[PDB]
Amino acid sequence: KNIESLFDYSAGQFEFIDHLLTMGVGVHFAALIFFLVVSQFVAPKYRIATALSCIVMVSAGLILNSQAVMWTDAYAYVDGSYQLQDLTFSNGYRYVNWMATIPCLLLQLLIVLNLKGKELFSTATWLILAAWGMIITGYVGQLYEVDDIAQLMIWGAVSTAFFVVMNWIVGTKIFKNRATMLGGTDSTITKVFWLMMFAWTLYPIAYLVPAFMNNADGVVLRQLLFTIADISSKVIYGLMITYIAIQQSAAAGYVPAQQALGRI
Ligand SMILES: *C/C=C(C)/C=C/C=C(C)/C=C/C1=C(C)CCCC1(C)C
Ligand SMILES: CCCCCCCC/C=C\CCCCCCCC(=O)O
Ligand SMILES: [Cl-]
Ligand SMILES: [Cl-]
Repeated sequence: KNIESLFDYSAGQFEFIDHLLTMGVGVHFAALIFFLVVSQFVAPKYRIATALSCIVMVSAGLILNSQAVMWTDAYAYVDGSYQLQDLTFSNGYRYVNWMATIPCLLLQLLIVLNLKGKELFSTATWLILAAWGMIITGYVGQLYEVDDIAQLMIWGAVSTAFFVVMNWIVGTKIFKNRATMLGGTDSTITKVFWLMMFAWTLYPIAYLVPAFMNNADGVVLRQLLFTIADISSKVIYGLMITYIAIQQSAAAGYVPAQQALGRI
């Protein structure tokens, strides 16, 4: 049902996708160790924001690892090209993983925005419901990326509606609570919003690849887009969230945070 299954791949195409996925694994688990060691410099009220980055790193790292092994399982070099064997490859499992990772990315944002109690629970709930609507409708849509391009587009339209509403909630919370943030992170959190807008929008572009580039090179392009997007939306994002957590911790008088920023 996926366009990946339609084509044979040259040695170059096959190996590049393998390297993209493998590199993705290394980047996330490398970042995992960074987030782990810096967590001790975060104040208790923000420390879960940094923990969520660890959780996202392993989750994304495992799905990338799984995709890489699925890639090598499904294809073998036969008569001059990599051809599909018995096992299959699908991006569908990425969608399932987003059901967990996207709420995590949203939650660590709400935390450094200094949301608490009732407002935190209610905002998270609406955000997660919007994200799940986006992901599920998108998942259904990509089931038709070979059989029914029209259906892919309509489901994508519905998914985009959830996407836009989700982004509106995020933007509204960011620009409203910006004033509550310490140590100059009121400026930093604004760049985080724009980072999210840019990075998350790469995913629907990858989703539409079967519509404007239905060939083996399009398959390479989609994996390349995912790689750029994953690194930007999880790793660079996580690094900025953690920076914001540490900076606000120091400004609130957390001594290990103050000492940490003092060494650098
Ligand atoms: C770490 C993974 C992330 C941040 C994934 C984000 C995914 C999206 C923003 C996906 C959005 C989609 C649309 C807006 C339309 C097409 C269907 C989706 C699900 C690909
Ligand atoms: C934050 C950005 C992260 C970027 C991660 C991607 C790094 C490698 C990117 C690709 C370089 C271009 C490789 C050339 C493609 C060759 C085409 C092919 O052989 O299939
Ligand atoms: Cl605290
Ligand atoms: Cl993920």
